[PDB]
Amino acid sequence: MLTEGISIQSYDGHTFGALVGSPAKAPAPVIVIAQEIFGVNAFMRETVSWLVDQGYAAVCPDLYARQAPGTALDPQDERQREQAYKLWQAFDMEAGVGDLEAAIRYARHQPYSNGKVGLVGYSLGGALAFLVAAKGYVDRAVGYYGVGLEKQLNKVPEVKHPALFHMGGQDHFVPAPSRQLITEGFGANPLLQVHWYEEAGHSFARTSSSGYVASAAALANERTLDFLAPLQS
Repeated sequence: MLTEGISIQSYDGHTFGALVGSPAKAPAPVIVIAQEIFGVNAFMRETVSWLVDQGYAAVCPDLYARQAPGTALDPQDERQREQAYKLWQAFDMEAGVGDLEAAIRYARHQPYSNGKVGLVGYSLGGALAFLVAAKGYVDRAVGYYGVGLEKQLNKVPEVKHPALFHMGGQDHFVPAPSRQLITEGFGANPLLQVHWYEEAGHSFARTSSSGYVASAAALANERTLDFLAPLQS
């Protein structure tokens, strides 16, 4: 689902939609939410709702719009999961970061904005949150279980604003040696935080996942909220 009429123009002229939630009371900081591999779907709407309840506005851009506008896949449906994986494999990460940059600029100057912008991303969006943190586009970035973070550690010294990452200890994407590389690499830059949740794997913060873990979700989420709170007026 997207908010009808919302259109955001990217660097290269590509335009895309977004799901927007205006804040309960304005002005407010705006959080750009970077999707999982399933487009802008129920978990994205739930996350917009949550952040609005917590005193934010939120913008969730349609990052698959370069491939197919309006993708919103049910992660419990096998055939739709297959299409999600195909879209993820074809996904242009750099163009993703560019679209997020354009969403962040949009978020800065909406009527309801206090001018501060955060980013929270999950899975694919967690990977994108690290790349965005290296570019420095946002005031604060948060990633949940990005894939391949161990391959991006050359970017650690580029990070100039705070970023927070929540990783599942049982995430099959992240074997022990990768966790060690990430831990050591991140430790070099105190603007980065990474927490490991020993009893949780991928997708642990999404209730509809077979990998949902309520205790890990709740602790990660309260950490995210405490980390974003300084953006609030």
